Amino acid sequence: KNRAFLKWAGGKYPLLDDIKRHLPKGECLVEPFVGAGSVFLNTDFSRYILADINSDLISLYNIVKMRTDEYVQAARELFVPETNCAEVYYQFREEFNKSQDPFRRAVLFLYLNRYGYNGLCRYNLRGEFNVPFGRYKKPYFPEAELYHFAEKAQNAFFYCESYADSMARADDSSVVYCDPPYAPLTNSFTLEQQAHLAEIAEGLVERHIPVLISNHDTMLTREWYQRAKLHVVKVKVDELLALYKP
Amino acid sequence: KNRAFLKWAGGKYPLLDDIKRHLPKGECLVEPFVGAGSVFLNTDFSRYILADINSDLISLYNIVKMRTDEYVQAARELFVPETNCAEVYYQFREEFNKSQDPFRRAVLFLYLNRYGYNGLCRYNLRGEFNVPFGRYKKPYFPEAELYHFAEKAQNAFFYCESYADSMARADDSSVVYCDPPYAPLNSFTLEQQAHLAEIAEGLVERHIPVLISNHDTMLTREWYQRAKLHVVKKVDELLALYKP
DNA sequence: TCTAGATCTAGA
DNA sequence: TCTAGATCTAGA
Ligand SMILES: Nc1ncnc2c1ncn2[C@@H]1O[C@H](CSCC[C@H](N)C(=O)O)[C@@H](O)[C@H]1O
Ligand SMILES: Nc1ncnc2c1ncn2[C@@H]1O[C@H](CSCC[C@H](N)C(=O)O)[C@@H](O)[C@H]1O
Repeated sequence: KNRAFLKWAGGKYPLLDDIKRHLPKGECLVEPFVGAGSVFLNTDFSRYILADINSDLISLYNIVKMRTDEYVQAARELFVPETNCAEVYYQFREEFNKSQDPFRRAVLFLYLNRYGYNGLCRYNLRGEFNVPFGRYKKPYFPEAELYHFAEKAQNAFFYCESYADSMARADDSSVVYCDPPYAPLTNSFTLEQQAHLAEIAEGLVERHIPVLISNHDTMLTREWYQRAKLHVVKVKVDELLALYKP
Repeated sequence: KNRAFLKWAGGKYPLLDDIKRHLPKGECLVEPFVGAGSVFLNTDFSRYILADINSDLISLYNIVKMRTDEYVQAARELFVPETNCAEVYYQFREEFNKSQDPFRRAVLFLYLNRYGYNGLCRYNLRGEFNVPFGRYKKPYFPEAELYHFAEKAQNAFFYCESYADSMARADDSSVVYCDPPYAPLNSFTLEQQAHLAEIAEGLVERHIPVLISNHDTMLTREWYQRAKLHVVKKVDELLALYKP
């Protein structure tokens, strides 16, 4: 098992065995909600179309893909004892919010992800990252994970777009894996988009493109995914894998 | 630290360490602007005189002090999923505004404080509470905080009166802590702000220490010119100590 | 994920 | 002068 280099709310590392068990085979895997990329990192498709609405995330991935050595070098300098304190963390959070440079923002993004509170990635309505200091003994610098990501990324394309747009990219040889923000147990993922996601999936399988969706197992998701074969993963509420197979 | 059971604009929980560092010792603590009472709840004076101009607040505190179990039981019934929606919130707001019963108003006051917009407590000129719905996922019911408040309240007296009147209650064994509405970065006027400092000067002349907290501005530096000023840490906070 | 809470704004 | 809605902010 390969770990993602980012800590991420909704990370699927623990559910990889269950996901892979139900994920059909194909030439290409499309992930409309790539997040930290645990599925991408633990599968063997010949190519990937990885997308997410988070622009900082997609920019970061392209930089890791194309400028690996420069990135690892710059990022590694921030993972020292000297940056592990509140005064430094908040100055870097401010530096990040004021910068318009893709490379520096990407470098700081990793620092904030691992020195910040519980690995949260959160912004206010003005687009400013506002996660507080996480007070860790020693954040782990994901050097091996970054190199592995960059290697796998040579067969991927990253897109910053909403799910309806990346899913429209799927074709005959694609398999689509959707891991939308969790459903209930502004400027976020709504219940209407949750329902709409299921609708697009029904449209794709009608065209012989398989789709697997992961979400909590609730009365609502049961309803949204009524046209899929449901698989429960016992784990609080259980996890659900809705498979739309041609 | 102990949390107040009400959410409250101007709450001093984050500033408790700083306040206590400069608050003198004595038998009795007088708080002319008690608000949610975080200082009262995190100090250990033998007795307290707690006052505020808000009548609903003082009425509520007396009910919590004297009828703790009945109050908690009644209040707890409103902290359920079924009351967490706009339709119910606005009907309870109207119920509160039409009621003249101290107990029911006290019970609804807590509901409105935690289901309403950002813990605001606001009324129009007709005396009607007009804070909108706050749309929280699950407002916290402060059961532990209510019991602690009631316990501490056994050594307090609550008064609904303006600051000049409660400060006149201080005597030889009193320490006065004032947390007036914040100074600009009826309502609380700049004249009352200045008047407050004047009373403090009169109290310390009589050997009664007074600590006042406010924002650190050029106006407050002027009002509290006769005090020993301490700056804490958005503008900085100022603690003005009038020590005999 | 939980939680307190220093405002802003249009306008019969 | 006032009324009354606001679907957030940011630390832990
Ligand atoms: N409308 C939208 N379109 C595409 N992605 C979206 C979206 N709304 C939210 N997201 C993205 O949804 C992702 C859910 S987390 C997915 C995590 C991933 N399976 C892993 O294992 O790491 C987040 O990264 C979020 O940025
Ligand atoms: N003239 C006046 N006399 C007494 N209290 C007044 C007043 N004008 C306003 N107030 C009260 O001033 C309080 C300021 S908030 C004080 C908060 C308190 N220290 C805490 O930690 O919770 C409010 O509760 C308000 O009702």
